[PDB]
Amino acid sequence: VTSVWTKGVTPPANFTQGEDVFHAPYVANQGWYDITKTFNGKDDLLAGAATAGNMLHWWFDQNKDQIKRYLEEHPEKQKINFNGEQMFDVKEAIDTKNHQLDSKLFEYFKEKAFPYLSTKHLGVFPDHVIDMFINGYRLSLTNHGPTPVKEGSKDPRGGIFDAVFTRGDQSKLLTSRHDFKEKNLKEISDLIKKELTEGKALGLSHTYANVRINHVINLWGADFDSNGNLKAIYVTDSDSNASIGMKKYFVGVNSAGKVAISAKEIKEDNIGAQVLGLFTLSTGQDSWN
Amino acid sequence: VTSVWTKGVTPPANFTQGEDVFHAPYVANQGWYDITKTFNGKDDLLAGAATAGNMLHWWFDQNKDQIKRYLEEHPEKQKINFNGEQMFDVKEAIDTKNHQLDSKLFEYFKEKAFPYLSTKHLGVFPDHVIDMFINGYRLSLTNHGPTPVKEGSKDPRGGIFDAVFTRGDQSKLLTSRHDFKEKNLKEISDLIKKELTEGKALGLSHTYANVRINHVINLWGADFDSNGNLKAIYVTDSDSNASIGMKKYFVGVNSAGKVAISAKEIKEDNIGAQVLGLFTLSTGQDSWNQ
Repeated sequence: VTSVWTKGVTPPANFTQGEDVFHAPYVANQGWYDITKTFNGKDDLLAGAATAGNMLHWWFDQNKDQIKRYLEEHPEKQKINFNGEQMFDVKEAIDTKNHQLDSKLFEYFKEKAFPYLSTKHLGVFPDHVIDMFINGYRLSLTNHGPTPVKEGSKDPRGGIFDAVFTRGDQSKLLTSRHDFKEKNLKEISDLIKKELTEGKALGLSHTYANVRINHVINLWGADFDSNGNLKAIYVTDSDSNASIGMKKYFVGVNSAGKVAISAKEIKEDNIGAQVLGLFTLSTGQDSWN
Repeated sequence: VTSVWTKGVTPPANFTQGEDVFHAPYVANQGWYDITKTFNGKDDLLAGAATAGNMLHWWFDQNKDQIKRYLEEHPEKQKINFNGEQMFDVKEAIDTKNHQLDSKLFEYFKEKAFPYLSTKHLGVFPDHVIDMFINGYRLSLTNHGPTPVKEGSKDPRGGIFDAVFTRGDQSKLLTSRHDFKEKNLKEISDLIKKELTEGKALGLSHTYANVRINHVINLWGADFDSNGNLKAIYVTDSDSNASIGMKKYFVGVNSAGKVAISAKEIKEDNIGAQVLGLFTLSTGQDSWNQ
């Protein structure tokens, strides 16, 4: 078979077979991330923000210099202050980006940005989160669809890099969302391969045992068969115990052609989780000018 | 019968027996306020913040000169900024305090301070709102008790006058909360009568058709019979439309032995709403003098 990995992401080599899943314990500075939930009451339903978080850490690595230069030109942007209190400092985020349980970026997400969502049985989508943090698109909880590419006031909680990535200009939107509900294996496989080779970071949503019946994770790499159809994917899941890390999921189909994923073979008693959607983040590396 | 009115409040003189209630249409600069919900989805469940708002407007009047000097000496406290965006301007609040529907203080509460609450079936208590706005005490949605008089960081949403009214100092807490549990018609009358006499603004909580079966309103005046027993009260209610204004409520023990209030006399066929508690705000102009 053949495989494709997220740009700048080193395939783990510490993969071991456990009781429930084949995984690779987290290793820092390997290109990938694994933000972990503590279910402190604030991040209980924020896997979407956890997924956006992991994609943002990747994004930091990719634009390491592009960012340092950006801040120098706009020192104002480095921090987010609320009537005297410092809510966030991007450099603190970058310095803690490798921390699973206490990265400053996720801390900002659960504590200051989206504190009440978990209490309202509401989650968030990776793209909205990223669009807010970067472009400053005002994140609205009633927006069931993509970010409406328009001009408008910046969201106080984000817009750190909106001096470069503006609102209302399609060439500055660095994210995308795709529906997989009624797609077959070929369709899903092609889209995912394409995105992974265009150097984008990927987020995958699938059915789950939660109120929303939707859970999102990071998809770092994928294996394709001789015909180019998915056989497995490598993911990071914010719901997992920090000690698990990178997870290997099988990718299969049932007699109705629905695509599902699982930590075990899609063997008729275990049906896995049906895939529902895909989100992406491009570095936009050549737009900082 | 003797009546007792809130300090600085002039009794309405335009009461008219309406369809369902005896009320006095709102007139500005009479000392009392009537912030009114628009039910725009954000203020639908913020009766607690509107009551706090009306109390804070009263507080603006009582401490006008002191606030003027305070803002002069602490320029930075006038505005609340969030990463480049202006969330609030106390002077705009003061300038628009007389408005029932679009006062700037209530706009700030429904739009920026407590927007999410009306989508969480959650309400706020008037004392917590005031403690956050004045002292800067962090408002906790889970705290079902009084504001803990302990030190701590300032809530970014308030602390406007915390250079004077600090956190952690019991002499700087200007609010109080009282429960009418296991209390009788006389203990209640005395408390209210007393709070009103001590020059404080009052908030009254009672049973209501909402998730918590608890709705709060402002208690501006109170009539007492020749024996000193509460007979009626004059309140403003953020759930009433803007044309109502000051409402008169009868007070009395219904057939279940509970003290209640109603827009009509308490009878066998009218048990009214059961009172649950009181909230108060003192001017604190003694701390201004320091």
